[PDB]
Amino acid sequence: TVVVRDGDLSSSFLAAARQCGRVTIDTETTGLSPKIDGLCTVQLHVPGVGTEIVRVDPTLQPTRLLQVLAAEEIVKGFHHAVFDLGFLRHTFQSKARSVVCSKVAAKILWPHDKDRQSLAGLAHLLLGVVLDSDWSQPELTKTQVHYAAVDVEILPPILDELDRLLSERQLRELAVACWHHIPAHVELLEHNLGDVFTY
Amino acid sequence: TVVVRDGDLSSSFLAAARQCGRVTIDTETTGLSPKIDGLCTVQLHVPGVGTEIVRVDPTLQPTRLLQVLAAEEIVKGFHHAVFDLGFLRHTFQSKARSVVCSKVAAKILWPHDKDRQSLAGLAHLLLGVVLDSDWSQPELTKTQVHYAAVDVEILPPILDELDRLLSERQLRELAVACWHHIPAHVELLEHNLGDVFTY
Repeated sequence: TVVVRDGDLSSSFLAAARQCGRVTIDTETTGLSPKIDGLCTVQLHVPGVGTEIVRVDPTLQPTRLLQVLAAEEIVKGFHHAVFDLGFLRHTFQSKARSVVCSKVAAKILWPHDKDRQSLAGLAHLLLGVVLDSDWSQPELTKTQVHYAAVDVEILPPILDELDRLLSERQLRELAVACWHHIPAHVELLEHNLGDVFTY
Repeated sequence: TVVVRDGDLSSSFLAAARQCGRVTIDTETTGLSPKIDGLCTVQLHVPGVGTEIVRVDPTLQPTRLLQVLAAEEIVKGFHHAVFDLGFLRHTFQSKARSVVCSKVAAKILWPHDKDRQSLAGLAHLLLGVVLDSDWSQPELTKTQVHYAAVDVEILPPILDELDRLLSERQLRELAVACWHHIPAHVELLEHNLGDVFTY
């Protein structure tokens, strides 16, 4: 159900992503600064199919992964899209389209509850699920591999639930607009442009 | 060339805006807080035609003005769109489409020069033009009327010039994306939702 891939998403998962129309994605990194630290792996999950851990190769562009990220017809769900896309933007010059983010959604629904805005907070509140280091190792251990996959496999039902809550509060159109802005926000951070919406 | 209108944009200026496809807009207010202070007037300029000062009437929705603001086919140019649209959003529940802003553009081009991001800074730098109180008075004076119109009439060439500069630096697509976000940002401020793009 989980396969570690070197350099790129597999052709089989590219086709599966295209058939699904929806995937979930996150990353493992050497630190918390998208423009400085290293991108080690990208996790991609296709609901009903499984998960790939893509090990980044500095000498190889992950062509099929970048196609998925750029595809308007495939929705990419994240639990911290600005963070992950910042790494993908800085590392591969990747400009994504059709991204959604559970953190953005949770910030619209519960702006004052930081703990609810994390994926562990959301999985606990909504699903009753309690979510439990050297990602550049020559070999990923079974413990590393199982952990690396947990977040992308729990994200689809969380996103489905947040969509319903947003819709019931008449805030889904605002979330859709905010999700649409994420790639431009990532671009603003890449260029050190700051908050262009103040006065 | 300038006409003070009570309650709403005139039918003649609605037609002229539709023919032009582009207008410039700003406001006069009782203070600097869009969700607290009063919206006194809305200025609208149609290039080549003239300017209307719309005096806001609390008992009258400015129907034609709101149609212009909502029209996808009419670009509305501002020199501080988030500020002005915040007033229009709070006062009339107006949700604009196809807005552009010289301040957003200047913040992308010159992020570190606050003086260049104001309309007076832009008019001076680009055009060599040097831009020179009770907006709720029973009557607007000729001095008030001429001042209220200056900013919207100088904005069209400034926006044209900023577009060229953005395009030459390959930053126009980013500005277009940021301008597209302005109404959603205004919505976020209306709901006290803050920065939904942090982590």
